[PDB]
Amino acid sequence: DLPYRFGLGKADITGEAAEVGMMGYSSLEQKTAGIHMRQWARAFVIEEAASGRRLVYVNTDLGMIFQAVHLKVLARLKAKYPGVYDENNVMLAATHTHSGPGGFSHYAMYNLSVLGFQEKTFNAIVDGIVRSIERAQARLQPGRLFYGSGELRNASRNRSLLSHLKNPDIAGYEDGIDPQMSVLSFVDANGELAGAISWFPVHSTSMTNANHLISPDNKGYASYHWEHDVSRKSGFVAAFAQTNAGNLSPNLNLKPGSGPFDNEFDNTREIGLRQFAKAYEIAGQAQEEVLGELDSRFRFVDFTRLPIRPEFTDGQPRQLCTAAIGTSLAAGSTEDGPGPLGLEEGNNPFLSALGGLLTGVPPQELVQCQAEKTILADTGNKKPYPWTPTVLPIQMFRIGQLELLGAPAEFTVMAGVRIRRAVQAASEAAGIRHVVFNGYANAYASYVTTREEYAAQEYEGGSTLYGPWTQAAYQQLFVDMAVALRERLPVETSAIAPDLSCCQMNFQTGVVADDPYIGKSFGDVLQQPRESYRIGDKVTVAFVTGHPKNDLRTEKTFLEVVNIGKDGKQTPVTVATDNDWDTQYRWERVGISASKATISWSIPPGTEPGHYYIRHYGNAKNFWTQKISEIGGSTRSFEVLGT
Ligand SMILES: [Mg+2]
Ligand SMILES: [Zn+2]
Repeated sequence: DLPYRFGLGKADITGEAAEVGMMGYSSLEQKTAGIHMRQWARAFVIEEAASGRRLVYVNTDLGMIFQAVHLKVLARLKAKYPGVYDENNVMLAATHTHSGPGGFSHYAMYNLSVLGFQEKTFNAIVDGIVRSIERAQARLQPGRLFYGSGELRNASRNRSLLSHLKNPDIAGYEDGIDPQMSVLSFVDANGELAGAISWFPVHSTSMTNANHLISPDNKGYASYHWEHDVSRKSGFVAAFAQTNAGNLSPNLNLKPGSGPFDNEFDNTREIGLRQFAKAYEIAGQAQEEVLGELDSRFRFVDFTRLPIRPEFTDGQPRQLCTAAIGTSLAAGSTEDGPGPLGLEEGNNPFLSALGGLLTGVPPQELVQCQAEKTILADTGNKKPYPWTPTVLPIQMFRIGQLELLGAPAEFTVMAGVRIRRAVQAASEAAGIRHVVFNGYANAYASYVTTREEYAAQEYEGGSTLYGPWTQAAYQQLFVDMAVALRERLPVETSAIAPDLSCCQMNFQTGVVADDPYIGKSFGDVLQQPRESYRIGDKVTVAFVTGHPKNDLRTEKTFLEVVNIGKDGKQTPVTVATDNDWDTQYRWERVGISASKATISWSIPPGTEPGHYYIRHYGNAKNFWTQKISEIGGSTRSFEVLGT
């Protein structure tokens, strides 16, 4: 028989496509205005031979998975699958894409630029994650797990080199880059690649703060290219996860010119391509088969004044400071949007309802505990609720000789490396040979910098919430969890994660009413395609539509490129959907309450020469009935010429 069983599942988690602040850039003005490609939850269920011990890892095309999401999906999994799933064996991570709708956190600080909690996006996310896990378990099949690694030196650059070089122990990271990519491949009973999870550090910020189209960014393109363009086996699921990318940017030049590009879409595709290429090469090598038990540990840790043993600090006992954000340099900002929550409370009704950024003075105890940080906002002391998390999840999965760490924050290269070495040192005797550090997991508590980097207070340091010893605390938490795994004892009793579902505000307007263009009806074609197009041309079409906020069209689409044959009379077969890289769905307000759906298609090489037409699906809400109806239209047919 085989050592393991695995199940690969995928579900739509795309949020509100129009008029909701995007998550990542903290830009008040960056609201969704369409979709380039959808966001997906990719679940990997791993079962272990004799026992049916189960582990679930889900990587999401999101900026991060906030505590609110974690708490909700687990509550559903625990209630619906009692005894099989709980916080011990469910890990949720994010690719950290900055092109998705926000508002799915329960902490004000992360909802600031979005003007609050966006329930519709939040629920689409928890439901999609749960759905991906149900689909993955439903596809449990026997197989083998392989682990391998390689180096990728051309897909990232350190955005805070000055701080990075402050670390004495950077042997192997002299240029600021963590070139290591790890790949856990899943091979079915026929020795065929069923899926894979690739781990490699680099912000998914190829799409800038000027973009308004939803997008999985570079990691999402890598996933897509493998699933849609490369793999011929279906049910194929490829996830591209993060490790320690706190100070790693994909824009190789310094903002929106990665390698030599000048273009964010080209940059997104190329960076995704390079990550895909490396992962594909590594997976093909099937370097080291994974074998051994499956195990896990989870613990909610209250960070408030958490005791840090002298061996992780400078030789003296320390206690974590309550959360605070300090100022730092940019100029505009940098790795893309506006910065250190300098969202000006003027156009922010949500910010003023909270009481402004600053309120009174941070206690003198907080000021010195925070050391070199010059506090801009004391988020930990905010009332009635702190704007940042205080109880955080620490989780480790043992998968054979592999240990997967789920860390609730963005860790700089060295912040993660140190934790990795420390955990690897503690797990050696247990048979662990590879420690995979997965940041952006289970919750989001900003940045983690090493004591040294923190002292320089560059962007990541300013956002290292709990003080100079935040990195040390995390290293102490993961080491203690690792020793527990090694000794087979429970980890300490979990603290309680605050449930904030009760007090969420929202100042972002929903859909009031939709109206067709004057004299038109929803679904009407405002712009018909040209008579014919050649391969490589971009077909642009437009429709009278309704606000996409009315319906996410989860597991569905706002458009379809349909092929009706060489003579135009064959059974219509759809060749492109709103998820595809080749298509784009854009929404724009026209008049007072009307709106336009602009759909574009870049005919890709390999397109069957023939007749095609574009179909649009939308939803419109009526003011009088408050009813949301389905709407749509289809353009006339155009011809695709062999080229
Ligand atoms: Mg698309
Ligand atoms: Zn980041």
